[PDB]
Amino acid sequence: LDTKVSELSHKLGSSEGSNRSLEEETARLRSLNQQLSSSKHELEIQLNEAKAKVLALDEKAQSQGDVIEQQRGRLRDMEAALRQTEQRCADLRDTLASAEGRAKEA
Amino acid sequence: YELDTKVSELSHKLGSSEGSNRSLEEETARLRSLNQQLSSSKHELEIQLNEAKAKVLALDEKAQSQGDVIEQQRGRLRDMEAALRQTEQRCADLRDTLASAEGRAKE
Amino acid sequence: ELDTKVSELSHKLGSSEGSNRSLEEETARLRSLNQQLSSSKHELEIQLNEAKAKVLALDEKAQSQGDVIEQQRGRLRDMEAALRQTEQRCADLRDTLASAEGRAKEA
Amino acid sequence: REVKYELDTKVSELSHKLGSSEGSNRSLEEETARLRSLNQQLSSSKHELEIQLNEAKAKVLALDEKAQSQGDVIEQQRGRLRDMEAALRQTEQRCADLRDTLASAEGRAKE
Repeated sequence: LDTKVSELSHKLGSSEGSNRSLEEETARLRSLNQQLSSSKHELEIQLNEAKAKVLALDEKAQSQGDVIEQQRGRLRDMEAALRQTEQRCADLRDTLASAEGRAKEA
Repeated sequence: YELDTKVSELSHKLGSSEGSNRSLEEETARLRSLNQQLSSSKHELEIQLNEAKAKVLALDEKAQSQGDVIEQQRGRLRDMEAALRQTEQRCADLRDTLASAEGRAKE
Repeated sequence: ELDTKVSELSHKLGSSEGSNRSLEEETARLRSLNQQLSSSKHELEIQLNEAKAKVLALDEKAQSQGDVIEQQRGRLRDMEAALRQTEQRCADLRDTLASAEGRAKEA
Repeated sequence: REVKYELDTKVSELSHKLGSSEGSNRSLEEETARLRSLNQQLSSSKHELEIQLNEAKAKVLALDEKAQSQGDVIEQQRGRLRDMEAALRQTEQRCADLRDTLASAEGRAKE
């Protein structure tokens, strides 16, 4: 019975020593988990803000691109209208000079 | 009898200690697993944030350049509207002089 | 013999008890996690319903705005046309007037 | 055999205490497994709602952004329509004035 008491005390000591270490580790892990869970929540807030800014910038860039192309088209049409109006001027000048020449003959 | 009660007391206390150990080992494994899942979500969100922040800078840069083009086209459009208004006015004056000479030639 | 059975039972009892306290410990944390998850779920449900509602209202507004834009574009082209034609009538009256002025001058 | 009765009672007492403990353990394991299941279901719903919410929130921002840009176009077009109405009103008025001046010149030329 004396040998049994010794064997059990011995097994209990080993088990309890292991237990105190495991209780420390559970406490350590619960703490790290709380910290990671907080960082995760924080990164989610920051990501949502950054993703929001991307969408706003995407819409601005797409709208700006449309404006540029609309203005490009309008500039082309204006260049054409100006070239044609100046050409009508030049033609009127020549027709006037020709009518003056016709009239001179008398 | 007093020695028999000690063995029974130690056996019971050993069983309780072992049961606590079996449980603590399971909980440590449960917590370690959760920790690497949380650690992975954190690392993932960091990658995604860095990419989103990068995309914002690229879009800010593009939006600023596009904004410059828009205003330099607006300025050019204004100058073209002006040139056209003035040229059309010179045309209209030439048309009046030509129409007048046509009328004089007719009579 | 019977004393070894007593030792065997006491050890098994302690282990069973220890396991039981571990489950009591577990149930409690599970009840807590459940309450937290249930609350996040309720919150997300509210937010989703609101966001889905806002999507419908924005889709409706975007579609109506698109109609206006196209109606205005159609009206702009009809006004451009009317202006082009009216200016052409002007130019023709301006030529007729300049012609009459020239005819009067020679007489 | 008086000691055997005292030892026999212990075995009996401990056996019944073990069975009862073993039984309580099976009930507690059912509650842990009932709660673990509900937790998994709730955790899954949460993850699902987060995906859906992120998508819906994204769509809201894109639509808000589009509606603001469309509103700018509408107002730019309204301004341009007003300027065109004015140009047209003025051109038609110049026409009417040229018609009157022409009719006058025709009348003077006749006399």
